[PDB]
Amino acid sequence: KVFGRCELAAAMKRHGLDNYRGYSLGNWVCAAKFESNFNTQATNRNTDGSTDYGILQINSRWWCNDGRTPGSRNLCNIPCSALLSSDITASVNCAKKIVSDGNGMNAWVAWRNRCKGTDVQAWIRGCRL
Repeated sequence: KVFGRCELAAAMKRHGLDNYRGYSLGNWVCAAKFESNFNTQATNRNTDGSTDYGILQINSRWWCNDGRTPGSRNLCNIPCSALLSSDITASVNCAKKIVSDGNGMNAWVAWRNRCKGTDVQAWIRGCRL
C-alpha cells in the first residue's frame, strides 16, 4: 500500500506514535517519507547482507527474521515479511522498541540526515487529525 501523507499521519496517531518518547507526529511522517516514500512494500538490501523492510525500513540484522541474515537477532519477534503489510501495526510496534533502545530516532539514517533539525510540523500541516 502507498499511503497518502495525511492518511499515514492519522494511522500513526491512532497507533500511539504522536509524542512517543518525545517525538512529535511530524518526525515519524518525515522519516517514513524519506525511508520508503510511504510504500509499505519497500525493501532494500544493505552491504552486510541484511535487508531493510517496510514503511520504516526496519533492519533484519537486529529486529526481524528473514531467514537469510546469518547470525542476526530478531528483537521484535516477527518475520520481516510482516513489516510489509498494508496494516502498519507490526511496523509501529517494532519502531516503538527501536526508538526506546537509547539512540532515539537516530536509528533511522534518513531521519537524521533529512528530518532532524527541520520544520517537521510541515509534514502534518493541513491534515484532519
